[PDB]
Amino acid sequence: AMSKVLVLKSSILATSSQSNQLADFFVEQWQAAHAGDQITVRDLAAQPIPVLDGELVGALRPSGTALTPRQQEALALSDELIAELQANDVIVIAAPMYNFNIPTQLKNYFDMIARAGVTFRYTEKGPEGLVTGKRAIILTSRGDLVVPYLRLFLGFIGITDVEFVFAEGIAYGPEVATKAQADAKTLLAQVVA
Amino acid sequence: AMSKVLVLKSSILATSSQSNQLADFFVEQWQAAHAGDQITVRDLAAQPIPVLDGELVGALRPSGTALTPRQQEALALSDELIAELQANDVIVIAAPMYNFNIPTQLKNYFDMIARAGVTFRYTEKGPEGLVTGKRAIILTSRGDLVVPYLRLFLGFIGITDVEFVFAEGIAYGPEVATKAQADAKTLLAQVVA
Ligand SMILES: Cc1cc2nc3c(=O)[nH]c(=O)nc-3n(C[C@H](O)[C@H](O)[C@H](O)COP(=O)(O)O)c2cc1C
Ligand SMILES: Cc1cc2nc3c(=O)[nH]c(=O)nc-3n(C[C@H](O)[C@H](O)[C@H](O)COP(=O)(O)O)c2cc1C
Ligand SMILES: Cc1cc2nc3c(=O)[nH]c(=O)nc-3n(C[C@H](O)[C@H](O)[C@H](O)COP(=O)(O)O)c2cc1C
Ligand SMILES: Cc1cc2nc3c(=O)[nH]c(=O)nc-3n(C[C@H](O)[C@H](O)[C@H](O)COP(=O)(O)O)c2cc1C
Repeated sequence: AMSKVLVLKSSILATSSQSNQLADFFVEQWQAAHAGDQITVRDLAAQPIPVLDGELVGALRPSGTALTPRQQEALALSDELIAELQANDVIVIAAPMYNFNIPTQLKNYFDMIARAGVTFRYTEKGPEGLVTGKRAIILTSRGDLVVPYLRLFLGFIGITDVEFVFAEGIAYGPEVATKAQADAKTLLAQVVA
Repeated sequence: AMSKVLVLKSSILATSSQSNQLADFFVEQWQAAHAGDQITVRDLAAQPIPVLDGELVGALRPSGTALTPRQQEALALSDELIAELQANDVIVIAAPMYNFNIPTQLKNYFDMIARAGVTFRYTEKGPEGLVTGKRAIILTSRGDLVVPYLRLFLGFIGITDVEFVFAEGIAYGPEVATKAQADAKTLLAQVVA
């Protein structure tokens, strides 16, 4: 019981995903280096988060009105995702670049967790994040506005320890066995240690 | 028949939307200044575009396989949206900032229109955009990584004439009648003329 680690997968390419392969290598390496740690994984493609629309945005703010079933479900989901984030110490986010942005799968997660009065709040001296004491490790790809955006968003909710890892080709495609794993060990050595 | 104008709305706040109010003022002003022009409007919240997932990404690339009904529907939708874009000369995009990104409503549109071999293609000298001869006017808000992202994405598909307008408070909220409209006339004067 040294750290609780939450891994967020967002790729839409399932098991052939480069970033999912990297996330799995990360998990293996973390387990080996930190035997007592509790790792959990949320796959945002396998269990999609709904799109923030007019109906759902109303569910996420204080109202006091009766809510539709889908509103109730979104509010409960948001609460669950936020509790999950707060319960973990290390947040590993697999965020491949899709059309110069993050995957929508991850964006929908962000739109559920960014809630005023819950994960940030306004004070007399500006906004402050309420998700404190976290370490975030971002597994991404490069070719880049996604990186400063991730730093800004995570910072806004209180996460300033944000560490980016760029898959410089590791686990790209067809590869003799053992090779991607070894290359990933080299890549992830810094963040795992 | 001087220009064909396509307006894309993406706000989730419906008629109370600042950016929808601005888009409507834009339409009124454009109509007045360019009586012969054909304007059409696509509201990406009122008619949502599906999320790009594993199933839909497969529908958008050449395969030659049988496709699921939702894949067929996404391919047809993508084709329709792309034909619409190509058929218009002036593309007006209302893109308010939501959690430091564009609305998902607009992002899903982008994920349907960004297709290799259709709206861009690779050549021996790098990628080139295939949506040529367009003028894009972006109606947005400021507090900013959304702006360079929009320029990059639109540029990638071939649109280099990209003009940003920042609603410096215009049509924010409760307002005596006629005022937002007058302020919008001042704001939009440059892009309309
Ligand atoms: C729909 C789609 C869009 C993509 N867009 C970009 C892009 O804009 N820039 C880029 O460098 N790579 C892009 N890629 C490649 C991925 O970012 C690359 O595979 C990444 O390292 C891992 O993606 P994956 O984990 O989903 O396989 C795209 C891939 C897909 C499927
Ligand atoms: C003995 C041997 C067996 C290989 N078997 C495979 C294979 O089964 N499938 C595959 O995709 N690549 C295979 N490769 C290719 C490697 O995965 C890789 O593409 C290449 O050897 C890496 O060379 P590099 O480190 O200089 O980039 C094999 C390579 C060697 C030397
Ligand atoms: C869910 C949501 C998230 C928002 N996030 C931001 C933000 O990150 N930065 C900002 O300046 N304004 C933000 N806004 C305010 C809108 O960008 C502002 O109202 C914009 O000018 C027009 O939005 P609208 O057309 O949807 O009303 C947000 C509004 C909503 C509803
Ligand atoms: C005669 C008069 C009537 C107004 N009626 C309304 C109103 O019905 N509803 C409203 O929200 N604001 C109303 N306002 C306020 C204006 O919309 C606006 O908030 C303010 O007058 C703008 O002042 P400014 O240009 O210095 O910012 C009214 C203002 C005046 C002078």
